[PDB]
Amino acid sequence: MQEHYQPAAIEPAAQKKWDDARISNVSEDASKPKYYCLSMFPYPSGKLHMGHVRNYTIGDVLSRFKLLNGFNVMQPMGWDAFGMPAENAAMKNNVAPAAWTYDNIEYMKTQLKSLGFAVDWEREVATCKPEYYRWEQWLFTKLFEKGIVYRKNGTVNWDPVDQTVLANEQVIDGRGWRSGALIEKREIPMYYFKITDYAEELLNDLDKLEHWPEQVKTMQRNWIGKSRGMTVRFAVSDDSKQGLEGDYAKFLQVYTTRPDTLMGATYVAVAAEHPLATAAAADKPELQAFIAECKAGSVAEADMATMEKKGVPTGRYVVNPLNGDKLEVWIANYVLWGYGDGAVMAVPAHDERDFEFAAKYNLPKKQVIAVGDNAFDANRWQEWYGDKENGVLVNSGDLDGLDFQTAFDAVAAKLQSQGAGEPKTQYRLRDWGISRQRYWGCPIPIVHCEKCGNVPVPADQLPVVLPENVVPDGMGSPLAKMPEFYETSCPCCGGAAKRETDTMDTFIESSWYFFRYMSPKFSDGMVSAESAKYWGAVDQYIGGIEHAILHLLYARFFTKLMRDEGLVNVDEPFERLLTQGMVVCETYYRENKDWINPADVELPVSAVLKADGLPVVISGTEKMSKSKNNGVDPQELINAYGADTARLFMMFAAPPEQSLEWSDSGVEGAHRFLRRLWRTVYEYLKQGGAVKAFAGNQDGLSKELKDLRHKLHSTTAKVSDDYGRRQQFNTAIAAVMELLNQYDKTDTGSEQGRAVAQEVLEAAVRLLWPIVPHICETLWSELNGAKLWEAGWPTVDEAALVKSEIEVMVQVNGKLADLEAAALANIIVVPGRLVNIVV
Ligand SMILES: CC(C)C[C@H](N)C(=O)NS(=O)(=O)OC[C@H]1OC[C@@H](CCCn2cc(CNCc3ccccc3)nn2)[C@H](O)[C@@H]1O
Ligand SMILES: [Mg+2]
Ligand SMILES: [Zn+2]
Repeated sequence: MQEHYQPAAIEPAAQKKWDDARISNVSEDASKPKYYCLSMFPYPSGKLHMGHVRNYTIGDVLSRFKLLNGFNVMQPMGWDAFGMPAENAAMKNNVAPAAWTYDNIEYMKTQLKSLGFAVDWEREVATCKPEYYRWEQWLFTKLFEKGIVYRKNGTVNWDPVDQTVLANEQVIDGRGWRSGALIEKREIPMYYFKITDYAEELLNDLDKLEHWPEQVKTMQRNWIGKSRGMTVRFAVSDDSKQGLEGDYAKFLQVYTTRPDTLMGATYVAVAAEHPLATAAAADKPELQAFIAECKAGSVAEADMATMEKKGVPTGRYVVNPLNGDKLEVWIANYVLWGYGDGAVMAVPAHDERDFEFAAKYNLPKKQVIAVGDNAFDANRWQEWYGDKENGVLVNSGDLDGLDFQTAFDAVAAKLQSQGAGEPKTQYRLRDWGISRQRYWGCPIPIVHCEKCGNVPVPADQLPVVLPENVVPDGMGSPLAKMPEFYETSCPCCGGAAKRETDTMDTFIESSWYFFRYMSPKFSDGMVSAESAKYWGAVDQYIGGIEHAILHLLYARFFTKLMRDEGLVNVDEPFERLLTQGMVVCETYYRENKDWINPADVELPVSAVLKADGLPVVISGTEKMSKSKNNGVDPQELINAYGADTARLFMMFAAPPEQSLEWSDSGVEGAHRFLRRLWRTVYEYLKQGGAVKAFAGNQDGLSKELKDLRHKLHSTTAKVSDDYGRRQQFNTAIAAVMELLNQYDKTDTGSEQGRAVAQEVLEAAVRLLWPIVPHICETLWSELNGAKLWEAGWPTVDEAALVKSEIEVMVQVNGKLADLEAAALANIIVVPGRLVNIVV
C-alpha cells in the first residue's frame, strides 16, 4: 500500500474496476428489487460547470447507497441537445450546430467518467438524434389526429431587424434585446398541446406526491390556478348601448371568485379589446390612446403583478342585478382579453388590487364583509379585508349574517332565478404552444397540402430527419430557406406539398426522456412494454429549482398522455423529488468594469491577478455565471485535487437544498480529510496488518472498546438515516469524522482492540463509499479481500447500543461515590450491588 494518498493513481484503476465488473450496467432482472435514481440530464453546452458536479454527485451518493443495500439501481445519463445555444455558437463560429453539439457531448462524457459516477452508459441518449425524436414526432401525429394537438393562429413578438420571434422575457420597453428595434405583434398559425383538458387531473394527482417538497406542489397549483367562482351578467344601461351589437348591447358578463361581495361592487373593468371599450372609445381620443397602449404591451406572468395598474373611465354604465346600483365601466390594463370574459368586477373593500386601484382614482369602497369586531379603515388596507373563512356579510340587505359558502349558494340562487348568472369553474392554465421558429430542433411532422390541408406524416415515413449540414446565418429560420427540405409530396394524394418549417419546443424532449432510458434502443415504440412494466416510474429525481414549474408539469402531462396511449402504467413519473440549491462565488474585476475569473486571481488583505501583481477589486458574491465571470471550472478542480476531493467538498459544504458557496479553504479541508482517511488505514495496517472484524457478544470488552463500538453503530444508524430519510449528506460526513476522532483517542493495541479497529475501518470506508468511492474502494481492498458491493451496507448491531445497567439494592438503617449519589436521589457501600444508608 502506498504511503501517501495519490488521487491520479487510484481513481482510474477504481473506475476500470467498476466498469470491468459492470456494476452500473443493469438490466430488467426480476430477481432483485429495482431502484430508478435519475438526475436532470444536461445541455451539451461545451463543458461541465459546478452546478452539474453538485447535481450528479448528489444523484451518485443516493445511487451508490441503494446499490450497497442490494437494489437493482439504474442511474442513466443523456444529453438535452436541442436548443438555441448550438444555434448561437453556430452563428459565431461558422460551424453546424450538430457538429458543435456532438463535440461537446464526447467531451462532457469524458468529464463525467472522470468523476466516477456509477451510471449506465449503455442507456445513453442524445435528444438530437433521429433515433430519439422520431417517437415524439410519432406521439405528435397520434395526438394530432385525436385533437389533443391542434393548430390555430397565435400572436407572437416579431423583430423586423433580427428576423426572429422573441418571448415577452426578451422584450424591453417594447424592443428587442439584441436588435433594439420596436417589436411587431403578428398572428401566425402555431401548434398547441391542449393541456387544459388535463388541468383537473394534473391538479388533483399532486396530492399523491407525498414525497414532494410542498412548495413545489404549491407552485404547480398556483400555476394551474383552478378557481370555483361565479359568472355574473350586468345589464347595460339604456343610456350606454350606442355602438354595441348582439349580447354586448344586452349585458356585460364578468367572472368573479368572490360573489359573496357582489353587493360591494362599485365599478367594473373591461379589457382593451372588449367591445364596450371599442364602442366607448369611438369618439374619445384619450381612450383610443389607452387601448393602443395596452395592445402594445408585453407583460409576462413572471412580473404581471409588478405592473403598474392603471385605467380610464368610459362613460358607459351597467346595472348590478342584486341591488340596482348603476356602476361605471372602466378600461383597465390588468384585464386580459382571453381570460374569462375579458371583463371583471371590482370590490375595493375586499380585494387588495381593487383597493389600490380605487385609492388611485378616488373610487368608492363599500364594505360588505365583516370579520368580528375589527374596525374598517377605508383609507388603509388590512389583511382581514380579503378573509373568506371567518367573515359574515354586512350592508348586503337580506344576505347579512351568512358566511362565505352559504352566501355563495345564496347569490347563485338569485342569479340563476332571474337568468343573470351561474357558477363556473376556470383555470389560469393556458394551452401549451410548441411551435418554434428556429432550426436546431425537432421538426414538426406535418405536411401542408393545398388539397388535403394540414396532414400528419405517416408512421412509416417517420422520422422527418432534421438536416445537420446547416450553418444558420440569422436572417430567419434556415428551414424556411431550404427548398430541398420543405418541398415534398403530400402523403395523402401524392401532389406537390410543403413541410412544416417550424420545430418543436425543446421542453418536449425533456418531457419523456425518463421513459426512453428504460429501452433506449427499442425501435417499435417510445418505450418497450416489458421495460416500462419493470422499472415503473422514477424513484428519486434530482434537479434544480428553476424547473419546478414548467418542466415538471410538462413531464407529468406527457406521462398521462403516454399512459392513456397504453405505453406506460404509471400516473406520475417522479415519486421523490430533491431540489438542489445554486452554487455562488465571489466576483473580481478591474475597472477602466472588466470582470476576472477567480481561477486566475490570487489573494485576507486584498487580491491580485495571478498572471502578475496588479491588484483586483473584490466585489459581491453571486451565482456562478458568465455575466460577472465568477464561474469556477470544475475541470481545474479535478486536475488539482482529484474527483473524490471535489465530490466530498460539495456534499459537505452545505446541505443539498441550501446554496453552496465556493471556498478555496473548504476544498483544501476536504482534500486534507482524504489524506487523514488514507493515513489512518495505512498506520493501522503498518502496525500488524488486517485482522477479522469484531462480531458477536461484546461482553468481555474493555469499557473503552465498548464505547467505540457504541459510537460506531450509532454512526452507522445516523449515516443510514441521513442517506435514506433526511438526504442531508453534510451531517453524515460529520458523523463519520466524529467516529474517527474517538478512534484516534482509543487504545486499539490489544488483540481485541485490533478487532474493534478493523470493524471501525471496514464500516467507515463503506459509509463514505457513496460520497468518495475511489479512495474507499482502494482502502477497502487493503482491509478486506471480498467485494465491497457484495459486503453490503454496514448493519447496525443494536447490542452495542444497549449500555450496561448499574443495578443494586438500597438499605436504610439495616432493612431494605457514583452509586451513593444515585441511591441518595431515590453509610459505606459494598463494592458491587449493595448500598447501606446509616441514618
Ligand atoms: C430536465 C431538463 C429540463 C434539464 C435541462 N437539460 C437543464 O436544465 N440542463 S442544464 O445543463 O442546465 O443543467 C442540468 C442540471 O444541472 C444542475 C442544475 C443547474 C443549476 C444551476 N444552473 C447552472 C446553469 C447554467 N446552464 C443553463 C444553460 C446552459 C446553456 C444555455 C442556456 C442555459 N443554470 N442553472 C440543473 O437544474 C439541472 O439539475
Ligand atoms: Mg401513494
Ligand atoms: Zn394532398
